[PDB]
Amino acid sequence: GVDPFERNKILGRGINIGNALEAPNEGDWGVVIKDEFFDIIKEAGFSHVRIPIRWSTHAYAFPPYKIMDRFFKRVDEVINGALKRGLAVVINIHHYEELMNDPEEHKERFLALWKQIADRYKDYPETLFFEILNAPHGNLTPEKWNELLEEALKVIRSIDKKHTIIIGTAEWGGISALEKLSVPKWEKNSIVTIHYYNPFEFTHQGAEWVEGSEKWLGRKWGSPDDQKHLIEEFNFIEEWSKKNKRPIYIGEFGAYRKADLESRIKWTSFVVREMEKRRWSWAYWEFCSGFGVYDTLRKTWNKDLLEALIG
Ligand SMILES: OC[C@H]1O[C@@H](O)[C@H](O)[C@@H](O)[C@@H]1O
Repeated sequence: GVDPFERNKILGRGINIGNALEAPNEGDWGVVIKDEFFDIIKEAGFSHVRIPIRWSTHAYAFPPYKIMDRFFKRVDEVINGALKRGLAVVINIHHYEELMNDPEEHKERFLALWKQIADRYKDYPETLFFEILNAPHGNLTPEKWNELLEEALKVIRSIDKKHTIIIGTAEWGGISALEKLSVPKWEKNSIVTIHYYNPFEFTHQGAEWVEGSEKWLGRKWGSPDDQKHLIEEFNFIEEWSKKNKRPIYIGEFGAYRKADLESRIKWTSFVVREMEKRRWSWAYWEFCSGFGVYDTLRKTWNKDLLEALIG
């Protein structure tokens, strides 16, 4: 008997602390989650934090696919750590690449990973949300994603019908596969998340993990017809949601540092406003790393960028 929409506003605006737990090992990618971070975030005025987690490398590959305890223990440190500063939290299964290239083979392990996770946290504050799986793609096609997400729901609810669940989209989590999304009729406490990076060439200009991203380096943002496109996409989102009775959460959105601060502030500000206009919850892609809004070793936010994220 929970209202997801009421839960979506609880979540509100927040941010990702990535390049952390979704890396092969925490640190591998530069960021190690400090307990103090939750202070900055809170005092900073954020309602929640999203913590991407790569469980797939911290769990046995043979039945019953048990999750290794030191890691599990580490996630606990991070959960209550955010809960302290009164921040709400979103955890998920992030970068499970073998599942994206061979779903059927890893489907079993996946369902098992959630059974464990849901149980481990089934009685935690209701301000903790469960994100099924980050940006399904590859061979984990849209129609196949629908089947897998439903079974994760059955795995979760059987353990708990208290926490709101976040369901993404396929084809890398953007709007391309939105239409094709199907959340079971019986699920009544879920939120739909979309990653919005749309001006991809702009947001990912120079992303070393994206092939051919070199041809984007140097792009700028802040033009007319420019926003009309994005606006029609936000409307598409909005129309889907109104016709599907599901709240929206923009789980990720941000511009890579190689873009010029100016067009990064214009895009963020714009998209944030368009997101609040439609009353969407959302989280800026990552706190301090290569997409950062807070420079770790130098203690200082990019206040303008931050000003754009905060109301
Ligand atoms: O690859 C660019 C971005 O794609 C998103 O779908 C992932 O969630 C981010 O972690 C990643 O940085």
